[PDB]
Amino acid sequence: LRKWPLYRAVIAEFVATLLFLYVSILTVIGYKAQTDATAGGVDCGGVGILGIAWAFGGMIFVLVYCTAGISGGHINPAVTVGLFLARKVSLVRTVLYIVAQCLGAICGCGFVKAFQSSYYTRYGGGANELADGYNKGTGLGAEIIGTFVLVYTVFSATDPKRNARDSHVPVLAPLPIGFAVFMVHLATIPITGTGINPARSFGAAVIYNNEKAWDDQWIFWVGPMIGAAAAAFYHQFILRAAA
Amino acid sequence: LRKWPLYRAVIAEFVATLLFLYVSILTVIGYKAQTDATAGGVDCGGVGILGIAWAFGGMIFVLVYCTAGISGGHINPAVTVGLFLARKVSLVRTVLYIVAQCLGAICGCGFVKAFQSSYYTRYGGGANELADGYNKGTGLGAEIIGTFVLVYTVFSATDPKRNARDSHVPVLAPLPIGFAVFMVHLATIPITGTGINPARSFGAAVIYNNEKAWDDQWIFWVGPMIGAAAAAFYHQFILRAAAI
Amino acid sequence: LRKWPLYRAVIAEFVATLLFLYVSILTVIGYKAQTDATAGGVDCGGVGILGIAWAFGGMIFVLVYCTAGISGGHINPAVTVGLFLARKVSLVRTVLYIVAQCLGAICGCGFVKAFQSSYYTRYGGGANELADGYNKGTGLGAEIIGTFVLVYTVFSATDPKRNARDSHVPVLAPLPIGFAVFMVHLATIPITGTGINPARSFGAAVIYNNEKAWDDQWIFWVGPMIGAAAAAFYHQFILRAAAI
Amino acid sequence: LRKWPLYRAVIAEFVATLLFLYVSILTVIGYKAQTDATAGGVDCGGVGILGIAWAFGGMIFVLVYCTAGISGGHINPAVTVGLFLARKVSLVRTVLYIVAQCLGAICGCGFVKAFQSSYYTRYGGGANELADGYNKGTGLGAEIIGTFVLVYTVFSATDPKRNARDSHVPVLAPLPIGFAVFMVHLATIPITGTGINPARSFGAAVIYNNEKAWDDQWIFWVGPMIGAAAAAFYHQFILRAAA
Repeated sequence: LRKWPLYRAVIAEFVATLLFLYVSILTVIGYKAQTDATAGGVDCGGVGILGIAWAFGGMIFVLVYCTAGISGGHINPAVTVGLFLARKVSLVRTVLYIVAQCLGAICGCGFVKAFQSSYYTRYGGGANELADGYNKGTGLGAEIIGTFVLVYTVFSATDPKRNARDSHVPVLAPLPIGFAVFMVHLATIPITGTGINPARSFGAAVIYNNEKAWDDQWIFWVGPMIGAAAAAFYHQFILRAAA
Repeated sequence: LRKWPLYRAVIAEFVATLLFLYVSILTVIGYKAQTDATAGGVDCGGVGILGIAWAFGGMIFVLVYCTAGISGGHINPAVTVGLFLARKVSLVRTVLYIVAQCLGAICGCGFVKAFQSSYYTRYGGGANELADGYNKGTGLGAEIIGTFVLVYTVFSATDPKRNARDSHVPVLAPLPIGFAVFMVHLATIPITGTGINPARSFGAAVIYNNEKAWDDQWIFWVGPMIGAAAAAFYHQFILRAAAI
Repeated sequence: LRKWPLYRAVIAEFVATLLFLYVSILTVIGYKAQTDATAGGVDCGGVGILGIAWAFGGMIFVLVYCTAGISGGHINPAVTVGLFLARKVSLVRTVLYIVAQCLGAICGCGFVKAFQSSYYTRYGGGANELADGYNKGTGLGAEIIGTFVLVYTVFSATDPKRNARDSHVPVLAPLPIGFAVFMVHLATIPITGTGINPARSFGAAVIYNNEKAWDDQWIFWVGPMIGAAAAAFYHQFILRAAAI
Repeated sequence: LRKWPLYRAVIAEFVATLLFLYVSILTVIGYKAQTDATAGGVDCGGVGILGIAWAFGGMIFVLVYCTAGISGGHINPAVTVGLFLARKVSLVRTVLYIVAQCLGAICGCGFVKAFQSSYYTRYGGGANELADGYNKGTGLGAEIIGTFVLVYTVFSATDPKRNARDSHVPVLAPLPIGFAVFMVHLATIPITGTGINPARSFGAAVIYNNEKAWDDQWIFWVGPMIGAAAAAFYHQFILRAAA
C-alpha cells in the first residue's frame, strides 16, 4: 500500500531528529558544563564552539545519509517547505514531516534534562536565543540568509537520477548539506546559536522553557522559512534547474 | 579453505582494535600531559578535547576502510553482536571477533603505557568511568543511545550487494560510521569519556585496573549491547529496509 | 540561447561569492567579538582561529558543489583568470566572472556590517593586510604560493570529460579544492589573513575602506594572479597532463 | 619514451613535497608565532595543535590527490620503501623519489625562514624532536607504529583496478591516507612532533640546524622505515592481499 511506507518514511524523520537534537544539545550542554560560566569549573578547554558546530553539521550529515533513501533525508522543517514549494513533496507529507520533526526534537532535548537536570537549566538549555549586543532585525536577517545557504545546497544536492524507493522524493547527497550546516553554524552561533531548523528551535524551547526563549522563539520559524522559500525561488526559476 | 580467509580477517579485527586503541588513547594521555597539574603544563593549548574526539572518530574511519573487504570493519563487539541479531554474522564468526577485538585493545592499551607509564597512570589512562555529578542511570542511558546512533548508522551503512572475502559479511563506504563515532563522543565524553565499544572499555579496564573504575566497567558492556540490539531491531523491522 | 545559460552561471558566481564572503567574514567578526578587548569577552573560547580557517575552506567546498555544473565553481578571479591562460575559458567569459564575483563579495561584505556595524568597524572587518613584523615582500611571497597551491589543486581537479551547462567549462569533485583553501589559510592567516582571492580582498577593501589597508590591497591582486598563472603554466606544460 | 614521463612523474613528487612542508611548517611556526612561548604575545588562541595536525594530514590528502595519477601520490620516503618492498616500484624510482622528496622538503622549510627568519629560529623550526619527559626508546616506538598505520592504509588504499598512466604504479585513494596521517599526528605531536616522513624530518633539520635536532634526527628515518616494512609484511603476506 501507499500508506504503510509513507508512515515508515515518516517514522525515520522522527527518529533521526530525536538523535540529532540531544547529541547536539548534550554537546552544547556538555560543552557548557565543562566550560565554566562565571565560576565552578574550567574556562574554555571544552570542545570549543567549533566542537559544537561540528555536532550539528556532523549529526545531520550522518542522519541524512541514514535517512536518504527512506524519507528523503529531510530532518529540517525549513528544508521540507523548500522542497515542497519546489512542487516536489506531496503536500500531506510536509504536514506530517513537520509534526515528525517537531515531535522528536522535543523528545531529544527531553532526554538531556533527565540525564543532568542540574547543569541543564543553568546552562542555556541548548535553546536558540538572541545574543545581547545585536538588534532583532540583525538576528532575523542572519537566520534568513543562513537557512538560505542550507536549502540552496539541498536543491543543488538533489540528484534527479537517484530517487527514494516507492516515491518520487529526491534523495540527497548527504555530505555537502551537513557541511553547509557546519559552515553556517560557524558563522552564526555567536548571534543566535544558529536556528535554521525550527524543529531544533521549538525542540529545546519546550523543555528549557524560558521567557526570553519564548519571546525570541518567533524568529527561528519566520527567518528560516523566508530563506528556504528564497532558495527555492533562487534554484527552481532564476536558475531554472527544473529543466 | 574456509579457515585461511576467515582467520585472515579474525586477525585483521584484532590488529585494527590494537591500532585503534593505541592511536586514540595516546592522544588522550597526550592531552592530559599538555594541561596537567598546576605546576606543569598549559591549559587549552592542547589538541582540545575536540581533538580527542577526532582521534576516536577518524581511526574508526580508516580502520574500517582498511578492513572493509576483509573483516567487514567492526572493531566493536556491539557492532559485531548487532550484526548477529540481524542474522547476518553466523554464531561462531561473532564470538571470535568478540574475543579477537578485545585482545587487540589490551595489546594496544598495554603498548601505550609502556611508553609513558609514569604519565599514563596519573592521568586516567583512558579508562571509561562516570564523571562525578552524574547518577549511574544517567551514564547508562548515555551509552545505550550513543551506541544506538552508531549501530543504526552502521546498519544504514550496509550495501545489499558487496561482501568481504569469502563470507556473507557487508561492505560499504565508511565515512558516515566514523562521524557517528566522532559525533557521539562530543556529546558523551563529558559523562563517561564515551564508551560505545565493549572491547575498548574492557581493554582500558584490564591494563589500568582500578577497583572503582573496574566495578563500573559493567555498564560499558550492559549498555552498548542494548543500544546495538535496539538499532538492529529498529532498522531490520521497524524500518524493514532489509525486506526484499 | 547562449545568453540565457551563460547569465544563468554569471549570476551563480556572483551569488556564491556573496554567500562565500558573508558566511566567512561573519565568522571572523564573530571570533573578534568573542575574545575582544580586556573588559569585554573571553579569550580562546571562540571557534578558534582554526574555525575561521574552516569557514573559508568549507564554504568553497559547498559553493563549488552547488555551482559545479553551472558556472564551473570558480568564486575567484585568480581561478578564473588561471583557466584563461590555460585557454579553457574564452576571453569574454572570464572578464564577466572577474566582475561578477567582485560585486557579490561587496554585496556579501556590505550585508555583514549592516548587521554589526558597531562591532565590524572596531575589529578589522575581515580586511586583508600585513600583520606587523612581516616585510611586504614576505606577505607577497606568501600569497603567490598559497594561491598556487589552490590553483594547482584546482587544475589537478579538472575532469577531462564533463562540462558545465552549455560551454567548455570543467566539472569535477570539489572536496580537495576546499581543503586547499582551508590548508593555505592555516599557514597564511598569521601574515595577511590569507587572501588568495582578488575579489574577496577587493570586496573587503571597498566596504571597510582604510587607507593603510587600502593601499596595501594592491598586493592581493598582484600576488594571486602570479601564483595562478604559474600553477596553470606548471600543470599544463611542466606536467603536461593536458596533452592527449 | 620511458625516461621523460618517469622524470615528469618525479618532478611532481618534488613539487608536492615543497608545498606540503612549508604549509605545515608555516602552520606550525605560524601557530608558534601567534601562540606565545614564555612572553611577548597571546597564550593559546592559535590554530591549536589540532590545527597543526590538520595542516599535515590536510596538505597530504590534497597533494596525494593532485599527484595520484602521475607519480602514484607517494610524498613520503617511508611510503616509497613500503610500496617498493611490496615489489611494485621499479627500484630506480624509489632512489629518485627519495632524492625528490628530501630535496623539496629542504626547499619548502627554506621558504619559511626567508619570510620570517626572526620568529622562525626561536620557535622550533618545525623540526621533529623528542619531547622532554620521554625516553628515546619510547619515542622510537611511536614513530614505528605511527608510520605503520600510515603505510597500512596505503596498501589497503591501492586499488588494483585503477593505475597510473604509462606505468604499473598503484594510484591511491587520496582521502583515507591523509586522514590516517591526521589521526597519527593527533596521537604523536606531543612526543616527537610526528615524523613518519623522513622528507619532512630531514627537511626542516637542514634549515633549522640544531644540535638537538641532528642528535635526534636519526629516529625519524629508522622508526618510519621499520614501520613501513612491517606494514608491507602485514599487508602483502600475513594478509596476503597479493592474490
